[PDB]
Amino acid sequence: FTIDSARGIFPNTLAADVVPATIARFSQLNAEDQLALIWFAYLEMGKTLTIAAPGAASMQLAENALKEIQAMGPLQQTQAMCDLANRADTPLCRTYASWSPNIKLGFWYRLGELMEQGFVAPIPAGYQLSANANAVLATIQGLESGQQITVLRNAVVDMGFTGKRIAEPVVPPQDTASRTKVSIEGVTNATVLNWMDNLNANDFDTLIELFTSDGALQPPFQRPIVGKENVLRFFREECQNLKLIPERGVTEPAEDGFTQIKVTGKVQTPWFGGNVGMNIAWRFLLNPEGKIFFVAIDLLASPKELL
Ligand SMILES: CC1=C(/C=C/C(C)=C/C=C/C(C)=C/C=C/C=C(C)/C=C/C=C(C)/C=C/C2=C(C)C(=O)CCC2(C)C)C(C)(C)CCC1
Repeated sequence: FTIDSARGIFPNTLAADVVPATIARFSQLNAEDQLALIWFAYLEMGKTLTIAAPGAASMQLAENALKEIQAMGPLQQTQAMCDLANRADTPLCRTYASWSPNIKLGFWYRLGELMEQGFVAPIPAGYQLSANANAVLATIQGLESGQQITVLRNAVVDMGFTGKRIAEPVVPPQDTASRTKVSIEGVTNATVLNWMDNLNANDFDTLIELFTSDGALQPPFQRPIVGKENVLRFFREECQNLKLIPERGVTEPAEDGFTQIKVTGKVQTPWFGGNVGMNIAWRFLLNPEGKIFFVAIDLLASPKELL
């Protein structure tokens, strides 16, 4: 096996590829249409989904950029937002690109509050979406909540212009005594259980020791992240305060004393908590010693993809 060939394990797993499909359609749109479409999606979603407040540390890291935009005239505020959507090369776009996803999301969270209040230039009153934009919004509004929030996150992350990396502080791992242990029907594999339990405890230093030196983690609709340095950085930047709720799985032999394990269940992001349960598969390829050579995390097409 190579990392790129391991991508093919459990090929019956039907991923929600409508998500990258919809992001590709979104990316073609006029910048003003991109901003208006997300405004409309965000307003409707907020009627039933409450977004968690951005962390204090995140907001502090975004404060100077938010103040710069708040100080602009309305025309310049709209232009700054269009620059981000267009991935234009500007100082603000380079600052934005240096940020972790959570800082980018917190930035837009605060601009959305200020736009609702009228302190930052809002989407024009009675703005009508382009033909392509109206259809992209219709697609988004027809998706399950877990797919909707993934489209919005991916759209936000893709903005700005690419390097110095700015991320939230890493909260210390959960005290041992208060930690939960997951149970998975059909899976007792210590590596898989330790994966779930250490991620639920934000214990990234214990988690990274489960990998081979050349091992990779593949997040939903992303290329594999390869090697302990890159995987640990990903954990520390993006993987704080998740709740993994694995349900059931299957354990099979693979080539050369390797083991392949597929688990299905749900994950909660701290942005939505129990309000959005994303249907997830984990696909593990373990070496004979039980180290992770490859683990993929897939957003599933529907609840019918759960085992
Ligand atoms: C832009 C914009 C606006 C504001 C937009 C805002 C404010 C959007 C906010 C969106 C948010 C807050 C979305 C959050 C989504 C989070 C997700 C989808 C998280 C998923 C996590 C997963 C699936 C993790 C799974 C993993 C597992 C289980 C592992 O085992 C290993 C690690 C890992 C792979 C990470 C306004 C309105 C102003 C209009 C103008 C433009």
